[PDB]
Amino acid sequence: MAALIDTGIFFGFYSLKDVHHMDSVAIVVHAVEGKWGRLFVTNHILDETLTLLKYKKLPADKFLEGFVESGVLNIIYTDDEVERKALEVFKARVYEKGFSYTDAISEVVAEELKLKLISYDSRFSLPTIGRDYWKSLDESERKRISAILREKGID
Amino acid sequence: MAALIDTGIFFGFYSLKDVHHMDSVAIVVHAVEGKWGRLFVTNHILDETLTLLKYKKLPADKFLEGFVESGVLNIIYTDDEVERKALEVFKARVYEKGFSYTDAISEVVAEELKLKLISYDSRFSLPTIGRDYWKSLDESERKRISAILREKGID
Repeated sequence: MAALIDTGIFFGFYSLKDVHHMDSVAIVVHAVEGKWGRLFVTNHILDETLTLLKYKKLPADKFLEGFVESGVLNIIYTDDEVERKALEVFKARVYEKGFSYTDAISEVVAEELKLKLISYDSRFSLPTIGRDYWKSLDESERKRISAILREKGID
Repeated sequence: MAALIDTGIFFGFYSLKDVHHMDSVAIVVHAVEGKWGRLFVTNHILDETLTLLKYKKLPADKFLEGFVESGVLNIIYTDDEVERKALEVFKARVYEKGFSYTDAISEVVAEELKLKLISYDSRFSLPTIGRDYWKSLDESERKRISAILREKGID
């Protein structure tokens, strides 16, 4: 039906030496091919991703053109009621390492809109898609995706 | 009338060894005393601040209680029209080091709502308040603020 895609997916896609790089290539190919239906980010994920890609000297410009300007991703602009709940979640987890306000927003939004959460972050309270994605595919599917990667020059 | 307070202000306040620490103490005291009127953050600044304080092992909890739950800060939840403009600003500055999507939002919001921008970030297109704030005060005002700092135990 619909998915919410976490920052780390996009980071893995552009960061060539990242441990999740092939995970991200495969997830991105499947996502744009429609595997999980309509694709969302929150405006918090959007901010985090743009800022991080730019900070890490990665193709923020290509992310913009390819994912955002293309309308490949739909953006959810979170209102005061979503953020009030996210703040409660954030406060509850304030002492837990590595749980951001972005993540708090992601949990509220994915739960309220019944979105599949695509993320490498193993700390979410909702099940996620992403970990060991590349290694879980058919060998034939790997070959197909690898061909797309090097031939069509995605990245 | 009203001010928009940037993340770096809050970071300087809690980071005791930060170069801007006394800058932030002084700005925070003046702000809560009403010098610039009503105080705002965007939900992007809110996210950035909460996440960063927590990441740096600083009192995210005390920030929440003291600034957010207290209603000392008002939060602006940015809509699709503000974000559409921020995206244009971000794209224009994509190759410029250190300009975030949060900053893009801050520029749009402060310009549209005629907010004073309180920030150490010397890269904004709007004038800002913050740089050399501590060194610019009367010696008597420094002493008053220092007394508040060590006596009332703010931080």
